[PDB]
Amino acid sequence: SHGLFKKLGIPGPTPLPFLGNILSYHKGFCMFDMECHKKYGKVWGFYDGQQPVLAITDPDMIKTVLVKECYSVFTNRRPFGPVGFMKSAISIAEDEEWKRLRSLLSPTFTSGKLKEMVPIIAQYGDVLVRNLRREAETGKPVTLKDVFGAYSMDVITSTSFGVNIDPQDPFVENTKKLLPFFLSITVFPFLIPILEVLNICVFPREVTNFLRKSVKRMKESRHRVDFLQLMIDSQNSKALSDLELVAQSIIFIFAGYETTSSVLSFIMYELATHPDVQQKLQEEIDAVLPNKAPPTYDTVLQMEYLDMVVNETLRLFPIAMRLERVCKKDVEINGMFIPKGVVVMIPSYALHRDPKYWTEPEKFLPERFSAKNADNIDPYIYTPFGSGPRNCIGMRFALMNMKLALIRVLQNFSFKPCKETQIPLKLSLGGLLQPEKPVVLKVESR
Amino acid sequence: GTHSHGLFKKLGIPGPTPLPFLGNILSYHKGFCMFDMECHKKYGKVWGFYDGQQPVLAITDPDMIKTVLVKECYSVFTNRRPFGPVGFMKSAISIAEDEEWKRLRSLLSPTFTSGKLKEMVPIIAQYGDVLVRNLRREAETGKPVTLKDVFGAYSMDVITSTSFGVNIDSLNNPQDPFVENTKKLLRFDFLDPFFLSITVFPFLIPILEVLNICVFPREVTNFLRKSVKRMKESRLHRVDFLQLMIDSQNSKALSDLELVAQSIIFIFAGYETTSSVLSFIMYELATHPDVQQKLQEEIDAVLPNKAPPTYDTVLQMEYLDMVVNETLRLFPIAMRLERVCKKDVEINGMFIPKGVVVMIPSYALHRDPKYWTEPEKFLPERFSAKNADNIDPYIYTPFGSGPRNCIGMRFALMNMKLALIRVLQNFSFKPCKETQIPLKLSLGGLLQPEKPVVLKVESR
Ligand code: HEM
Ligand code: HEM
Ligand SMILES: O=C(N[C@H](CS[C@H](Cc1ccccc1)C(=O)NCCCc1cccnc1)Cc1ccccc1)c1cccnc1
Ligand SMILES: O=C(N[C@H](CS[C@H](Cc1ccccc1)C(=O)NCCCc1cccnc1)Cc1ccccc1)c1cccnc1
Repeated sequence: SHGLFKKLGIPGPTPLPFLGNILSYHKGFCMFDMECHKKYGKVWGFYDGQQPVLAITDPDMIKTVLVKECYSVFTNRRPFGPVGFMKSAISIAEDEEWKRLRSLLSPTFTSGKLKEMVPIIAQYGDVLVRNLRREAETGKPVTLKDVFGAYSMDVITSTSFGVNIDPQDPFVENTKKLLPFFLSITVFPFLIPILEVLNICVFPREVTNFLRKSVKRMKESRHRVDFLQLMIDSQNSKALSDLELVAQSIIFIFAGYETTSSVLSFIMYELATHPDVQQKLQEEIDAVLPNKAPPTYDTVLQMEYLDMVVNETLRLFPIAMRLERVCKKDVEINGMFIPKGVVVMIPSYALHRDPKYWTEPEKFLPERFSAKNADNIDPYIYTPFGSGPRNCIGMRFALMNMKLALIRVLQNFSFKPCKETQIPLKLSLGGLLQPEKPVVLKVESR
Repeated sequence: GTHSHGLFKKLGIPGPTPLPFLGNILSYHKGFCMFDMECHKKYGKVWGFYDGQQPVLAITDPDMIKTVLVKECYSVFTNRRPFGPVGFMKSAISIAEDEEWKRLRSLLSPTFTSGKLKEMVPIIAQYGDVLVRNLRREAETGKPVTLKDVFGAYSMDVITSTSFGVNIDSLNNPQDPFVENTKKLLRFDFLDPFFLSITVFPFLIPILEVLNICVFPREVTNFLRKSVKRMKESRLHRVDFLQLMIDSQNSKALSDLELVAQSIIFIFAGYETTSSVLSFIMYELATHPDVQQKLQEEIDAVLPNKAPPTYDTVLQMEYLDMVVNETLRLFPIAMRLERVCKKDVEINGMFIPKGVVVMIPSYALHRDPKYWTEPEKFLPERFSAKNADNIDPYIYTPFGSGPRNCIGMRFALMNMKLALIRVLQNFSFKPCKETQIPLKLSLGGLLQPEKPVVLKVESR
């Protein structure tokens, strides 16, 4: 089965029997996608076990997969198992169960629902400053992902459920240990039904239990029309069950906690290593919001440099790393035959650092996204939230929540490196995009 | 154990209680046919069972059958039950799915047009003479005759010459390798725990596929795989089954491995199906001497002085069409028709979930007492033009129905009728006591007799 790309005439690294090219993952997905981008060119292919993966870098071809032929050919991502009751999650669902869930959860982040969350988020922005003030008045490096993670958890648990959870919170402790042996499912695709029909999962049964019974506890009502109320009103009318309702809550809680804090930690590292960017960003926040005025919905979208700082960080650190779609039937997009079953992959990390696009890609330059220069970026090359009908459904919520946190913090504190601050920042050579050592920074009050 | 074993309980559809893991496969000890017969009597028009964990919905309503086979073929009921491990034979037209089958069906449909079929009558007429002489040596002696052997040799010669233009069996050669390999090409026996465990535990399929394990034996596939490669003799044609695939190959297209996959399907179907039905027909003609005489009287009336059969005289013989149809009613060699419900639908007021296998019990419907008077009896008068109006084409489906019916139906009807004519022109058939009367069907997988059909041959 390892002679597919040889048949189609698509280049790529030579696969080993059974393993394929997974031995090249010792450096991580990022370095493997970048080495293959320079060694082979615009299009290459490799094998995750027996699964052929076609990597495309042409923006016209990326648009065809993500946007044009989404509902027809490239609808679902790579099959992930063994899951179990998590097969009904919107990020894992396929075809019609996804389309019905995509439509059900889309009204969660409209321009009106997002504008309702500003006063709710404004409460936790003050606790974020007070907790940073205690570690700033006393000389002590601050683990940013811990203090940012506690803020991100309270935001998503209130904007989606209205419940207040307020250092050893069992939600943060259980949500974080969804973080080895996946080397086997990449090589054993036939062992998925062995664990599926037998009811075996990858997620530990306790991180699911704590959340499965917490949603059944927050569901006690007795609102505000939030992420939980949208799923209850349709439940009281195919339809959603008490198990699928829990499956969506785990996705929103994990995405609101882990993705928000990790990007915020990456932003503060770039601001500390570039004091000229942090100082210039602080001057814009003070101008739009004088006297430390509370940030509102409209004042956030007004700040251009704040949007340029977030965009450049998401360019350097795209937490998704890759974009993937499963070719459901034989197609010939942009004059290139793609058989059914091939996983079409877009190397987002490798494309965000392509020298043939970004001048000095390893450099942190927020001026790439200025309105003078944001005309020279391709929306299918810079894809930190994906694209098409199956992009990030919470892109607008994530961008607003992180900017509200960056405003409230940069109004009161400046961030400097420490002795133990890992400069330059080393990315985790493992699976997900994270720093090797935790991000520690000195917090000086203003 | 269960997982799905509550589906038909949820839908209110009756059926036998399934055992954990096994489902209802324990009830297959009597075969497909006797199990479908008892279920149709016990549970009525619609019932469901479980081939392991696979829910199977059996339908008997002609309108609902028409919706599955004809109306909703391209949109819902396109593919058959997934059969594995097949390996490279996945590209076979009878096994292909979705667009691949759609491209193959259109590619192979011009094989059996009325023009192409009429061109085959002179070719078949040659082997009809060898069939008589081979039957004559055994006729001059009171020695019994195993009809599956002599009809299988005739069928193998017709399928190799009309599809590839190659003569392999030169008057026999009774040790011909094409017949020896096609014989053991596939043997679905419930006894063999292989096909048993495949149904009970289907997650073993991707294991055997990557293990290069195939339900078709290696030595049999190799013999046919290299024979087709040998069967390519161009430059040297005549536009047959092989030429239609060669011409489209020299223009996606069909690879030298898919071209072999279709040949194996046509070779087996032309050898096994034609010879089996011919043996079933001759058994009924011997056990009913009144039908055999009336058939011989019509053949002599249309073809006097043993005139050679032509494409038009075959379609003229009405009683010959009645005998072939009544035998196909009693012995539908497929037994069942199956389609996989690719998405949730509600046909004729009945919800069918995605993944359920909708099955049409052709054997049970052909013997349904609420349609056929004396269904177990061999009465060709059911198909007379006086009575053929009272026959629902969705109850009597020996070749299936819809876009994915038997693509070689008209070829099989012509090839068998061309054989019955030339045989009955020169011989009459009688039982032998060693002939199993009544004919017991094989309680195993496929529709076959227990003891082979043997008959006495008398010349005229
Ligand atoms: C900086 C923050 C975030 C980034 C960079 C990010 C990025 C992404 C990307 C690249 C995808 C896949 C897009 C594609 O395949 O085309 C995705 C999917 C998704 N994201 Fe996010 N995300 C972020 C935060 C969030 C948050 C806060 C939520 C809250 C609910 C969320 C919910 C989802 C969901 C549900 C999906 C799957 C949607 C679907 O498959 O239909 N994400 N995200
Ligand atoms: C008395 C002889 C035969 C009978 C009763 C018979 C019966 C059937 C039946 C019931 C089906 C399934 C129809 C359905 O599922 O709706 C079928 C399919 C098929 N038959 Fe036959 N058959 C016979 C001979 C032949 C011959 C001689 C060929 C030569 C090529 C052939 C080739 C096929 C093929 C290729 C299919 C699959 C059709 C598809 O998937 O499109 N059969 N047959
Ligand atoms: O990485 C694979 N699949 C991916 C994993 S699904 C994954 C399952 C899961 C993991 C951890 C905690 C809770 C649930 C999942 O729901 N995450 C989306 C939820 C959070 C998020 C993150 C980033 C952006 N927005 C949202 C599919 C995917 C969907 C959307 C964005 C990124 C990735 C993979 C790799 C090799 C072989 N097979 C599968
Ligand atoms: O019987 C199963 N599948 C069958 C598909 S495979 C089966 C595999 C095979 C066997 C022998 C030689 C070569 C290939 C196959 O190609 N035969 C059809 C080819 C010859 C034929 C027979 C009768 C009428 N015309 C044509 C269903 C079927 C389709 C079309 C016609 C007849 C039957 C089955 C049973 C249990 C579980 N799963 C599947």
